[PDB]
Amino acid sequence: SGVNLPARRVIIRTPIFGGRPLDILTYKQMVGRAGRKGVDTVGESILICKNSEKSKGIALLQGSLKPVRSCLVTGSMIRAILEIIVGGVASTSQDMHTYAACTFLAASMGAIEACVMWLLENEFIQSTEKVYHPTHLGSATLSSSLSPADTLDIFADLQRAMKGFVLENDLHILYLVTPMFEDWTTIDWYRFFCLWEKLPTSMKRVAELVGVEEGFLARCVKGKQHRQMAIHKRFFTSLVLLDLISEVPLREINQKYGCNRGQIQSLQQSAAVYAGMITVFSNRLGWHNMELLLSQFQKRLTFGIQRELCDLVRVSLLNAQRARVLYASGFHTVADLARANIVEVEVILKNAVPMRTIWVTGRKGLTEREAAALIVEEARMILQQDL
Amino acid sequence: SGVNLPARRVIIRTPIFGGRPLDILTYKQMVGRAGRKGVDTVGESILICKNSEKSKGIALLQGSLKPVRSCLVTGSMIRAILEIIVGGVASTSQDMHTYAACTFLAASMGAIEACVMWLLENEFIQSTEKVYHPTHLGSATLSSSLSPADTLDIFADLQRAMKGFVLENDLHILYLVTPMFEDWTTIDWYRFFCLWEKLPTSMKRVAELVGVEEGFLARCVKGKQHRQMAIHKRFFTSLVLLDLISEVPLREINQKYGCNRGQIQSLQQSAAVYAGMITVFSNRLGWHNMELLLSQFQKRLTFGIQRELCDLVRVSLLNAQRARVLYASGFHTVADLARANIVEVEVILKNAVPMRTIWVTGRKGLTEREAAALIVEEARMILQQDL
Repeated sequence: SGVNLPARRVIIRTPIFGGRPLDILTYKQMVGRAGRKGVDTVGESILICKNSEKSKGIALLQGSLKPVRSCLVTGSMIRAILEIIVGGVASTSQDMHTYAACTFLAASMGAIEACVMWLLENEFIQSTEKVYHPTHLGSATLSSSLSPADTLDIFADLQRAMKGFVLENDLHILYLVTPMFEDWTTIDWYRFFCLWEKLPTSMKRVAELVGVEEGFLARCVKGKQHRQMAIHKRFFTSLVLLDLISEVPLREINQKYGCNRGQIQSLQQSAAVYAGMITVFSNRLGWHNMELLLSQFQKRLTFGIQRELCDLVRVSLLNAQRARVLYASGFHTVADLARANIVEVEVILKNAVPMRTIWVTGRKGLTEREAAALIVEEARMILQQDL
Repeated sequence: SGVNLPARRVIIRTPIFGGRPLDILTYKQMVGRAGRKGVDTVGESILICKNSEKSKGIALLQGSLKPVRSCLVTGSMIRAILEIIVGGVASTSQDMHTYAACTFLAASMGAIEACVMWLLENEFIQSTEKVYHPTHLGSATLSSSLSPADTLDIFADLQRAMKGFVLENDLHILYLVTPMFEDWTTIDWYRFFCLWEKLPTSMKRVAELVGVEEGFLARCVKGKQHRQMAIHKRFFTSLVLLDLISEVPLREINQKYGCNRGQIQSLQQSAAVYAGMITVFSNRLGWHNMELLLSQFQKRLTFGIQRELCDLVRVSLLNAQRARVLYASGFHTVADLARANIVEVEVILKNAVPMRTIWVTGRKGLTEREAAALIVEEARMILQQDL
């Protein structure tokens, strides 16, 4: 499903992918990369099958991808009507019924009117004379683009930061921006126990405040609750993220957290969007204090930087280490980095090693002299473009 | 379904009882009281029906009560296997299968073996070599005779008194002994709002500690969550009980709490059993401090007395006022009350008025001279029978 990777021959190991038979939909694009345009006159694919698995394997060759569905109570339809009656375009209920006539479900050829009542129960809409008007919670969910199923929990979770908040460490702030667990990694309970003990006093205060139990944490799982289970994984996700925003080595997290670098950036990129949705959610809800704390946490989670390097990182060519070594060079803001000597940044970038050998996302490799010039050159354009 | 009340003629108002048709089972005993033994030679019943309701009414006359069922995942079967494998009589799983052959379900003519796994998940039983052995939670539930469905919540609720407990007022202790809400009374939200404001500083601290919200209490219900709903009614049940154990007038509770005297004693008798099950539950679980606080709360909820009159009330003829007025007579314990002058208690019992005119449960009416003598006479027998 990624970027086009042309190749003359494509080989598939088994019709069974991860204990399940290969889907036809991904099989069409499985082979579709075979054959380069204007270079290779013949492209081929060799699916590999054994014993009785050949009968299952051949079915994909003569099979066709399944026809599309609409997937539309349904959780994907609650947002559908919340996206239109809160924007103000559709207000009357009868006109809303015509919207359900415009969807994929209607075009393919009851409970739509019974689903707006679900939103009525959860305060998402106020009932008037029927003509519907959005509420404070309803308009905040739409602006932040959260699923209404998740918002009901967040609203009761964010409001539980009113009772008690900690500010010495970023953990409690991070706990409210960790999206979920999904299946980003396989948890290691015994490894979590050793980490649980070594946590300083300040961080352990956070866990007790959000439902995580010191008495039960990597204790009963060894010897052997869905909402309780999704909190402990939420806490582990927040523990990993705190090391990410502390700029600890990514290799060191592997040796300490058990999850490799592949699932780390697939989480810090996913958790950075969450911080960008909680901040907007709190903005429209009139919580000006909470928006202040989470305002800077979208930039920190994306790049794994501290508060100091937030301004340096605005340059697109400084991801996580090209700004730290540059920060130690006496350059603490992007305003004066724009006026840096071109020959000065060459030597400082040469050091800190853990002709097109330096790399920048989007332009493949680059040489050190050009990229260092690009560091200043991008900083020139930022200074006057935003003012 | 109560005590036999003979009468020569029985009249029923409607075949519809409380918006529902009358059940045949209660109808058999509904009329069964007609005709006194040896006095009335003829007993009759006249069901009253109107318009088209006669067709529904006559069906009961020619109808027969439904045949019995077994009502046996099922919540009434989880306790069944827990009642036998924790007592130690049945240990091997194969013998347990013979127990399911001995029940009403088997005699009437699969999931039984799949239900012990449910107990395995919730730590109720430890798995050994299959031979099953009870755990600390499993043996505590059986001794206290609680349903295993309710225990899982109580165990996590009683253990949440570990974090923080209050001792100035009996509210938090009472909150953990209020059984449920069921349908004991119809709640009055506006009346609860006025009561919520006038609550003192000490009692309001309890509500925040158990999940009741000051911000949301008789606030959103007026303008318009099952576990959140079962807590707010639990709190109202605890507020009512605190007045009961404060010996406030029962008439005054009606004017203040909206629930009449009928549903009060039908709750303080039901909540007194709960305090007698939580205390035993905490005893077997090795919580010696919690058993200390709840030890005296079964006697207090039964009789609506304070701590002072606990010893006086041991006499079966002192319910709630015959001990309070007697307490003010300088008699503070049942030991020295047993030695009271017989003529002395006559005058003190005559006063405090809110020949068989004084009433004692179980023996219908009584005269003051005899009952006052019975007050001392019962106190004689207690002193040496328990020593």
